[PDB]
Amino acid sequence: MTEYKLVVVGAGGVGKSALTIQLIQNHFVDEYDPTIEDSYRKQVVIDGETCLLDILDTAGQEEYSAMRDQYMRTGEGFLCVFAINNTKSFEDIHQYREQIKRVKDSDDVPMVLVGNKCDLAARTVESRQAQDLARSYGIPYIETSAKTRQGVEDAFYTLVREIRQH
Amino acid sequence: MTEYKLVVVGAGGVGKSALTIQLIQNHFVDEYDPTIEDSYRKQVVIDGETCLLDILDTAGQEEYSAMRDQYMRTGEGFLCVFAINNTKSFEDIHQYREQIKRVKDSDDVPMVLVGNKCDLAARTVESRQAQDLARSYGIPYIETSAKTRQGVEDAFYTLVREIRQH
Ligand SMILES: C[C@@H](OP(=O)(O)OP(=O)(O)OP(=O)(O)OC[C@H]1O[C@@H](n2cnc3c(=O)[nH]c(N)nc32)[C@H](O)[C@@H]1O)c1ccccc1[N+](=O)[O-]
Ligand SMILES: C[C@@H](OP(=O)(O)OP(=O)(O)OP(=O)(O)OC[C@H]1O[C@@H](n2cnc3c(=O)[nH]c(N)nc32)[C@H](O)[C@@H]1O)c1ccccc1[N+](=O)[O-]
Ligand SMILES: [Mg+2]
Ligand SMILES: [Mg+2]
Repeated sequence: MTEYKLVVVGAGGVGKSALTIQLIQNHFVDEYDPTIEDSYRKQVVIDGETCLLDILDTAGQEEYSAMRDQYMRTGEGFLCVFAINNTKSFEDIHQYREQIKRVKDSDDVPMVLVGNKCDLAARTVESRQAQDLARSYGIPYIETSAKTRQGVEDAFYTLVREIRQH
Repeated sequence: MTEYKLVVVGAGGVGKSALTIQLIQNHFVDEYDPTIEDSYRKQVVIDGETCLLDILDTAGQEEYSAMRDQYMRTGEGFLCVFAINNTKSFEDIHQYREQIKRVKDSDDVPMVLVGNKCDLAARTVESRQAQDLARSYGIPYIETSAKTRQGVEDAFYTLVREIRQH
């Protein structure tokens, strides 16, 4: 079967694990997921295609020096996740994207911008802000909540279709 | 607010109305929807943007001669719908797409390919077939079911993001 190697990426705290656990095990992690080389494998059917999702749920903080380069090399598509109540994690996206571009030696890698925790009242990054960063990268922007499951399958499935047209 | 003028298009029978009724009124129409200039208007929030969906649910059969040209001129994005248990409706998609291209005077119009009725056992058009037609057009392919609500918000929201990057 077609297999898709997806890497979830973003700053410490933004909900990388909670998005993945919500997709694979169907529940919201208020606990601390393992967050090193966490790999999840799932047979799914996406638009009628039977396919294997192999996702790497990555660590945030930049002790991940060139161990990023390793897992970025192998990844076909990347979810780039920030949290809508944290502008630093948004600012940081630019850094994750360049590092990906640097390692893939390409200006266009399958990639989705995901503004997570959209269930929270107190957002510090307006959708418009992120919408027009995505526009600026030429990639979809999707808002999610791992807590309510909103946008979750959207974000993951959109990325899989991004890889399909590549 | 940002408003998005969407036109649902496809051959007689494929589920154009049932997709729209499922999005707007949240239930599956086993009855005969009105199917002429059916317009639905809904305030929705898509990825954190408050926006107005104005959808034209169109008639299938080609008594719609140049009255197509009218509503195709004004449409920003099109859902192009076939039914996965009918190869003629699939074959027909090419005709809807050219007519759109002819009227918009453009090779790329915001557009999604939707293979509807994916809840049915007896499909005559494999996903791969359609996947690689979509690839051939450079547009997303999404499988739906108006009956089970599968893929419905996916299809409609993906098209709205298609228009956003235009
Ligand atoms: C060690 C490093 O961990 P990390 O791996 O960089 O952190 P993650 O990005 O994996 O983030 P995780 O999935 O662990 O979720 C973080 C917190 O935000 C909450 N959260 C995630 N998604 C949502 C959502 O949509 N809604 C709401 N309301 N909350 C959500 C979680 O329940 C959790 O308490 C990390 C770094 C800095 C701070 C935290 C942090 N951490 O793991 O706790
Ligand atoms: C007049 C013209 O009508 P039309 O407007 O071209 O037809 P539509 O494309 O709007 O199609 P509609 O939404 O009316 O649904 C058609 C039939 O398929 C069923 N259907 C739609 N979506 C699904 C789904 O996902 N699952 C299942 N199981 N069935 C689904 C409906 O319940 C209905 O019985 C038309 C033309 C030819 C044939 C029929 C036809 N018609 O309206 O009945
Ligand atoms: Mg984690
Ligand atoms: Mg109809």
